[PDB]
Amino acid sequence: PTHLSVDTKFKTEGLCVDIPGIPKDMTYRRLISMMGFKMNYQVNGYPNMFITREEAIRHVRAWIGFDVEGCHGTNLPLQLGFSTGVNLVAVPTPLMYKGLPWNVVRIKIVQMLSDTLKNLSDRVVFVLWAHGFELTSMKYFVKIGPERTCCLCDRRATCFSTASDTYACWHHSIGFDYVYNPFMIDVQQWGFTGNLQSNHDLYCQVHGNAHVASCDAIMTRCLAVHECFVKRVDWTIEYPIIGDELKINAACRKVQHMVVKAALLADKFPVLHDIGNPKAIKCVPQADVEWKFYDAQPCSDKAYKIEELFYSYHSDKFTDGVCLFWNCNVDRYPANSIVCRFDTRVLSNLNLPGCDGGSLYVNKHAFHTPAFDKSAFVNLKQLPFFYYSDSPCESHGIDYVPLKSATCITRCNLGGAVCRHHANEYRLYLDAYNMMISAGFSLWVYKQFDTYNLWNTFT
Ligand SMILES: CNC(=O)c1cccc(C(=O)O)n1
Ligand SMILES: [Zn+2]
Ligand SMILES: [Zn+2]
Ligand SMILES: [Zn+2]
Repeated sequence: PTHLSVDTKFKTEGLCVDIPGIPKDMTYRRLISMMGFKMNYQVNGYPNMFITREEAIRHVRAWIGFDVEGCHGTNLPLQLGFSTGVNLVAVPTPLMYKGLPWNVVRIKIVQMLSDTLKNLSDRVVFVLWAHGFELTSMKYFVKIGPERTCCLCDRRATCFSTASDTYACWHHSIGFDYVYNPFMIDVQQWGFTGNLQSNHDLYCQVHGNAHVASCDAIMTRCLAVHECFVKRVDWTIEYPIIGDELKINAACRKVQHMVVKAALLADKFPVLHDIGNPKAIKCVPQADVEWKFYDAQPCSDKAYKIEELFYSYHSDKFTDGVCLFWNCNVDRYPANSIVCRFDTRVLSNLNLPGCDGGSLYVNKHAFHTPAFDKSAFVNLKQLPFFYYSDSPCESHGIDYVPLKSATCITRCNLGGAVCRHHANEYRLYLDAYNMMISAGFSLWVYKQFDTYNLWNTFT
């Protein structure tokens, strides 16, 4: 049990308005055949065009919602809609394109998928709410066969060209006309009552229904993300490294240690309340403070209510000292807080569109994150950049230009001239900090936080 058996039954009720007379008894084997594809009893890495929910979850970066609406069946034009927001009109002869024949439509499909997916995944997973026309339109832009590699590199092939008779991955497919060996999943097989809109609108108010194919494609992928990452959470699935994952994770650990250490030095809190990941470790192990932990897993649906986290009877006095919320998404932070909160609006290869304003942040594990909300930070202010260090000024062991900065809080800068070691550490810290901010993380702190209070820690 690794792939979806072609002999698995497929419920055809959702298909019978577009395909009247469709047999109630149907397998994937007969469905693929009805779509105009032949699998030839082939043991060459592609056992089924359709995949299991578990396989779809492992390949969430490949998800592309896809819907087809009858504009007017080989006689009428079709509107092809994708969760990228694109609508193409194919004639049989929110971006909306005029009607064109399939030979040109297929070139646009290959360009769109390659640009969307080259940095996300080695494949495409079409996420459907299958009614019939989308399945029968696939033969006009999809080719299947044995698993192949790119003609220009070692990656698996995702495109085919009829002009050159060659195969390419998403990076090398310019000029290619067929999508090759795509995967697909029909959400309608998961057991739902009622249509797409009624199921999507139960959990999301951010996507409307203009009645165009791309709106349905967006809602379909949204419902699939809600089912697989919001109401169901699996932090055991590992995802490949596709970008700056390791650097971002190291940067987050560096910034956390820096900020918490400086807040403890500047305001001398007797107690710190660490609210979040039940597996968290003291980020400033040498600090004098009474460190108290409170367990809260990442919220994937709505942000936690501070009344539930803190009230219903612990130190009990969360008002004493400082609260540390490092990626613990709450509705309204207390005024005595140090906060790291992921901004779901950020554009990156790690952050995928999510459900109800939220986003799916995929970095080693998949984390659906509730929508970023500026009102959560009304009791706090943005944490300004600063570098602090009490380590001795000594080079040990990279070219140099003297550093001049009001934000390098060191003994050497206090004395009037930043030493080489602290200039190197400052530049490294600034790089880690900028990496973390650009990845989507935002930092917030209690209003009394003032770096001017750090200078007297050098006496
Ligand atoms: C096996 N390859 C992958 O899982 C993958 C994922 C994202 C990007 C790329 C690439 O750009 O090659 N590859
Ligand atoms: Zn390639
Ligand atoms: Zn939605
Ligand atoms: Zn120094």
